[PDB]
Amino acid sequence: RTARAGYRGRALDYALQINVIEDKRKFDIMEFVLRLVEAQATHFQQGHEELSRLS
Amino acid sequence: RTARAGYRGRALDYALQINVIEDKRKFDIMEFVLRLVEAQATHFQQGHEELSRLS
Repeated sequence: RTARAGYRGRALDYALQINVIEDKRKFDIMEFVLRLVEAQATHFQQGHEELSRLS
Repeated sequence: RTARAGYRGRALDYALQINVIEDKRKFDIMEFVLRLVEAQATHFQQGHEELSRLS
């Protein structure tokens, strides 16, 4: 009665944290390629902002 | 007489190369830098072109 109740208790958490990582996994890697190329656009704009003076 | 005469011509041939060297030193070192900075600027322009559509 202890095992069956606390195993039911546990199957819900395990269902919850699995359901969380499914959503989370896409969003963080997409955010990571997004924040990466922001810094790229920002690094390349710094060398383009002075391209006119340098020419 | 022929030793003194030969010292003088050989002194003119050193004197001429010493003008040639002074411009050679100038334009290779001035050009080396001027190529580096332009090509450096260029990778940032090409970057920025994309990376602003990607932004």
